[PDB]
Amino acid sequence: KAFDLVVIGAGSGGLEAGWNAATLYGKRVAVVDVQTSHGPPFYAALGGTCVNVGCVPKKLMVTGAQYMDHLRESAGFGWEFDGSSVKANWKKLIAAKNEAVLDINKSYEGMFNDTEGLDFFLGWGSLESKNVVVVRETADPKSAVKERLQADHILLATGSWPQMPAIPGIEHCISSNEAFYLPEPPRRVLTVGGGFISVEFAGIFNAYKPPGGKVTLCYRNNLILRGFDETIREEVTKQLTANGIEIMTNENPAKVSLNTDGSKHVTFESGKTLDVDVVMMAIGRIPRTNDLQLGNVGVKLTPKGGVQVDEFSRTNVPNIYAIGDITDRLMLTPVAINEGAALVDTVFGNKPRKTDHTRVASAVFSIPPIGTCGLIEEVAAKEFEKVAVYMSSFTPLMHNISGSKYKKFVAKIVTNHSDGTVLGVHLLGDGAPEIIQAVGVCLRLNAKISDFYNTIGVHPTSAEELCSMRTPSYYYVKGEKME
Amino acid sequence: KAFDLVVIGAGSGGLEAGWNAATLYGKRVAVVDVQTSHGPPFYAALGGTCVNVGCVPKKLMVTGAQYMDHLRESAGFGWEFDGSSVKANWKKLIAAKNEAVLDINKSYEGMFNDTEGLDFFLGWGSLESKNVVVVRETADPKSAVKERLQADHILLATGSWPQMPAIPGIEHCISSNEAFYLPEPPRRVLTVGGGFISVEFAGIFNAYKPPGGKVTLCYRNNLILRGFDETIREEVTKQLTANGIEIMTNENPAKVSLNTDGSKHVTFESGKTLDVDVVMMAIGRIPRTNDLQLGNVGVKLTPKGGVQVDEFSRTNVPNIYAIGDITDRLMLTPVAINEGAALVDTVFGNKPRKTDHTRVASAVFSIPPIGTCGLIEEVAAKEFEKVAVYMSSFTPLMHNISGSKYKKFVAKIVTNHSDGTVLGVHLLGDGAPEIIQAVGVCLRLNAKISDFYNTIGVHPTSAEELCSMRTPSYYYVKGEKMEKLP
Ligand SMILES: Cc1cc2nc3c(=O)[nH]c(=O)nc-3n(C[C@H](O)[C@H](O)[C@H](O)COP(=O)(O)OP(=O)(O)OC[C@H]3O[C@@H](n4cnc5c(N)ncnc54)[C@H](O)[C@@H]3O)c2cc1C
Ligand SMILES: Cc1cc2nc3c(=O)[nH]c(=O)nc-3n(C[C@H](O)[C@H](O)[C@H](O)COP(=O)(O)OP(=O)(O)OC[C@H]3O[C@@H](n4cnc5c(N)ncnc54)[C@H](O)[C@@H]3O)c2cc1C
Ligand SMILES: CC(=O)N1CCN(CCCc2ccccc2)CC1
Ligand SMILES: CC(=O)N1CCN(CCCc2ccccc2)CC1
Ligand SMILES: [Br-]
Ligand SMILES: [Mg+2]
Ligand SMILES: [Mg+2]
Repeated sequence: KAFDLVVIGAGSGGLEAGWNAATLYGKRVAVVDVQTSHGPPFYAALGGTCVNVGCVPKKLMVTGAQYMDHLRESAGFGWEFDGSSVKANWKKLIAAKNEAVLDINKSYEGMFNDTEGLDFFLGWGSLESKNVVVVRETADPKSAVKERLQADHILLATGSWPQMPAIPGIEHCISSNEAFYLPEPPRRVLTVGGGFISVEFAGIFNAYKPPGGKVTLCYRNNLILRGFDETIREEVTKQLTANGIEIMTNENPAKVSLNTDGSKHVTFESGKTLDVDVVMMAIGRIPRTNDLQLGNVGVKLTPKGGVQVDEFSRTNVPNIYAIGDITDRLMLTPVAINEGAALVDTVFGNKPRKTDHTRVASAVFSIPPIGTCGLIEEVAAKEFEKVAVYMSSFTPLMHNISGSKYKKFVAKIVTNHSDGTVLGVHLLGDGAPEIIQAVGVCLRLNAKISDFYNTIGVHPTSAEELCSMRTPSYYYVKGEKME
Repeated sequence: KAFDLVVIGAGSGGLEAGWNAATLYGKRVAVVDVQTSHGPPFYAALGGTCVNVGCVPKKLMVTGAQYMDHLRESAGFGWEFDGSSVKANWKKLIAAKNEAVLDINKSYEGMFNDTEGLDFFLGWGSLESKNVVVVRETADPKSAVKERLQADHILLATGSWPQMPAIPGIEHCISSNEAFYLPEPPRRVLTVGGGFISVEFAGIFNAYKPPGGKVTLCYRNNLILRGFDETIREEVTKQLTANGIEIMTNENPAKVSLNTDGSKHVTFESGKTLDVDVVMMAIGRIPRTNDLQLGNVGVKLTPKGGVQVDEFSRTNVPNIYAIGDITDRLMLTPVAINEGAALVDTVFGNKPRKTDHTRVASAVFSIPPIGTCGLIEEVAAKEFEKVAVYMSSFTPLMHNISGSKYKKFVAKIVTNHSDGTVLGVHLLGDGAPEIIQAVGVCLRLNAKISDFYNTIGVHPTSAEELCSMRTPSYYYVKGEKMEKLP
């Protein structure tokens, strides 16, 4: 069968691309994915990683985990109830999450059924030749052929996959993929990794753990959440700790064996030991290029295994493009979507457009959460002669009453002190992901600190901190910090 | 006894002007207020209306009220407990709020002690002459003079005060002032008014009411929250109704009598009656100009009672300025603060600057809340030939699971369709007040709809809806609503 466009991977970026090419540019579009609904065996499915085993379900589960804080915090505001009657029913959370995800699966299924010139094929897509995608029964390239798709243009949009360290007893560990389907909440869990997935799951497990349970997070480096503002890294560490999570920094699993009762016995490189019910590996995500048989067409890969692309998402092979996590640029759903739209505009619209991967608002749904956009000060300080940092940090008043006095709000604006241009905004605290969105629009408009402090605050909010900072807290001059 | 600046009212506007003048321009400042800490008899005190009986306590009490929804909503996420054991302890809330407010009162007292040339005087400020403020023991111009302050410059910042309709039995009613100090949560309460104060208090009372409780909100016209986006006004109405609040529109109390049990028998203009434990009037606030004896220096007031000011907060009388709610414009703390900051950066910084009263981000801590910045479409439609309305409205997924299906999120962007310039942004839903703040920065920067849609979303958030809207839902063409442009 012959298509203007064949998309391999029905995820965030692949669906934006396929829908746009079919509906905006009237192209005949094929999209391939390995599953029509979420979960084992392949986890991602129609809708992509975000829908099935990422942003959507994780946000629902963090929302669930937040009620542990709300129930406790209610008491400061006079709420009374039987504390000993309180149970976090993980089974109900997972069932609620499963229905929400399946509903999305079903709506995408209906989208394909109802959208003419947009066709879904089930199975494993690989490149036979530069204008032929082959859809097979399994990831094994010797499995039965279901379809052979003639394609003027081919989009690679297969996303990423959890990285598992080749350590002894790796087989006794899970990734985030399995964590979404645990039938029971682990009493003891080790999250391995200092990144958003490890931190976010540490919070989920911490809220739903059965009585006398314990969540441990381990990270090889000295301070979790590299890439984030350093004050926020230190505070999120303190605030996880204050809510009963054990943060093991400078620690990495050397191996895992089973205790006789089937629990996991962890030996760290330091020779510390930890017995847990679950070991969740969240140490990285790698582009999914193995199954694509890219050797058949000579698409250029990085040693990492990403598809190398120009700024327009073009491979070295004419008519073959890649967007989203498979490109290893920024692994966020809205970025994959933006890359997919820009690619289709460029190729089928002759409306040349590239995704700006700078000044991208993002969030960590830690408890409490992070919202960030643009450069951290250390990075700005290497690129700009004079950098100013405006900082406001304090326990919000509601958290003096709630009894969570450890919940320090942090708001930091990083500027080019030579002209006041805002380079980065970094927030930690309730509402941070919601606050930062319109800050993304500010950084696109080259907002200066004067644009923030001359804007009238909304009161009372956490956000108004951003519009109340007149005077730098400190500077970097030629890369050096000056009070 | 001689000051560069004398400020009457140690409130949102007065303290910003006072502090800035002292710390930025090393000026010598007297600030007058009638009370050093919150509550009866005068309610406002050191820190002003917002701190003592406004934004600050209101927000703590709405946060308390929100736990009624969180406790219920938790069940959808698997939280289990004895719902029959749930009690809302209003007495606990009010003690916690009192302690919170007193700490802020004491924190401002510290500010005045620890600041050279910034001094607090206790008592009632009035104007004797163009350059003399007298501080008296009471609001009576005949009470004892505690002080005579000479002033190169005089700032009036005495704020506002609740209006009580002169109906028979108004003495059985309270304002928001008394609501902060009720010893017990009313079982039955009538909030009178369709504005943010009546709406916010209906939410608060609704969460803390004892068993067999009922919150009724009445409003004299057809739809609450005049001046907000119409879609949001209708939606808040539904969402308050869905959470058990009774909205009586086209209704207004004609009188109140005490029943023998101390309850209130409200008779409406329509002839309807209602028994309630509390009648809270929230029909408006009026500038506090009476007690300043403004007739003594001929400071001009408006056809409404607010101190007349130019764009620089200058009265008709040289050396005399007015900021905040006494000017009877936008009654918001950050506007009062902006006016004070501008007035002092102007008069003492020699850096003239005027408050922009357009494109002001504001909120209603309704449950769920409103966040808004700039023009509603009806207003835009009268100023601009072609207005586009971009609208995204849905129950967020978390609220399909929570069981609060009625919590429809609303995001509306109003543009000048001629150039795409965003004229207003109107949000209803959890986090709306937090979302809207950086939208105020966007509007200052003359953001277009294309600046919103070309910005990459933060996922998953409600806020990313603002960056997902590319196509108008409908238009106004020369004042006329229509699906499609000609
Ligand atoms: C736990 C977790 C949480 C996350 N949270 C967030 C968040 O909160 N916000 C955010 O913005 N991002 C988040 N992300 C990242 C986000 O999920 C990804 O950036 C995004 O899904 C990538 O989109 P994409 O189009 O590159 O690929 P994906 O959405 O991953 O889609 C790839 C698809 O290709 C399919 N596939 C793979 N190989 C083949 C093949 N050979 N043939 C056919 N189909 C194939 C897969 O089944 C999958 O559906 C999260 C990720 C994870 C793992
Ligand atoms: C219930 C309620 C909720 C509110 N919620 C919000 C909100 O969430 N967000 C928001 O932005 N705004 C809110 N407001 C409005 C906000 O409180 C005001 O806009 C703000 O306080 C006005 O500041 P100001 O400087 O005009 O005066 P105020 O802050 O009102 O200060 C005036 C002060 O002057 C003193 N005073 C009066 N007369 C004299 C005299 N003769 N001599 C000496 N001292 C005198 C008073 O004691 C008072 O302390 C709310 C108001 C109320 C009533
Ligand atoms: C608890 C705390 O330390 N902070 C929270 C409040 N922050 C608000 C700053 C702006 C503002 C708003 C309204 C009145 C005045 C000023 C300042 C820092
Ligand atoms: C009906 C509903 O629940 N809505 C919330 C999500 N809205 C889309 C937000 C942007 C986005 C993010 C990720 C994939 C695609 C688009 C659309 C409206
Ligand atoms: Br580190
Ligand atoms: Mg179809
Ligand atoms: Mg002093």
